[PDB]
Amino acid sequence: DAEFRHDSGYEVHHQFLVFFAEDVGSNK
Repeated sequence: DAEFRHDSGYEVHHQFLVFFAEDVGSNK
């Protein structure tokens, strides 16, 4: 219950998925 009880927003914790995101998408 309450699997967001911290208000983290997000956390990839992997510069591989994000690495893809940054390259493939113009997110940043």
